[PDB]
Parts: sequence; structure tokens; C-alpha cells
Amino acid sequence: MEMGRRIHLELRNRTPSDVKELVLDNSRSNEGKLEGLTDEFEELEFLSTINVGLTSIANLPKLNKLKKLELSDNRVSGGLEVLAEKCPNLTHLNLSGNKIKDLSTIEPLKKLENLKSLDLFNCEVTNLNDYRENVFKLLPQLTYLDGYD
Repeated sequence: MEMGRRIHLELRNRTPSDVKELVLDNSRSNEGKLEGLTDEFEELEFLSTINVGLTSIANLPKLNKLKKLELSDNRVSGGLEVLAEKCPNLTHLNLSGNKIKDLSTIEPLKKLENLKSLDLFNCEVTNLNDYRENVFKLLPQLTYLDGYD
């Protein structure tokens, strides 16, 4: 089923500004981009869009209260600078299973000042000699990476 309709189903007639949690796993993104998420979700704290065929997060809306973002099992490969811009208060980010290939692409996350916890399981960057040391060098504000420390 389609992400927009999924959003409508999940909401069950609550107005978007009342919602603190949204799970869209296994719905279909509009050809790889988020559909139907808008900046009216001003109270949204946890957003899950696992396995929705995402290619890009370029069209994330302003979500000032967003704390935990689940993007597991998609094909996102860049444009992570949007995160610091659109959801600055993020503390938990899951990018597992995505096409995150190197340090250069996760660098824009140093602007996420409150990032506490990051997952990159099964990502290609995970193959790096001293992968854990490099990521902690890069993002000195992080405490947890792939569940550990």
C-alpha cells in the first residue's frame, strides 16, 4: 500500500499536530521520495519509514520535535545535510541497510548537535579499516554506534 494512504490509515482521524509517533514501515514511497509528510507534524517525536523504497530524503519537512528517525532497509545514499536543517533535535538515527558508502556521506551529520546514537548495520562504510574509530573521530558528539560503547 501507498505511503500517503498509509499515513492516513495510521492517523485514524487525529489531526497531524496531535501525533507523537508515526510508523509507515513497508508502505510505498512515491518513487523513492516521502509523500504526505508535512511541517504540520509539529509534535512528531518518532518517525519510522523502514523498507519503503526511499532513494532520497531531500523532501523532509520541518520537524522540530523529532527525536528518533528510523530509515532502515532503504536505498538512501546522500543529502544527509537535510537532517540538521529539518530536524535539528535528532538524538537517534537508524540508517542500517542503506547505501551509505563512505565517511564523506555521513559527515553532514556533525551538524546534528544532539545526535547520541547512530546505526549503520550492513552499510558499505562498515567495511572500513578502523571503521568505529573513524566514525567517532568524525562525529565526536556520538556516544553509541551500532549498539555499542
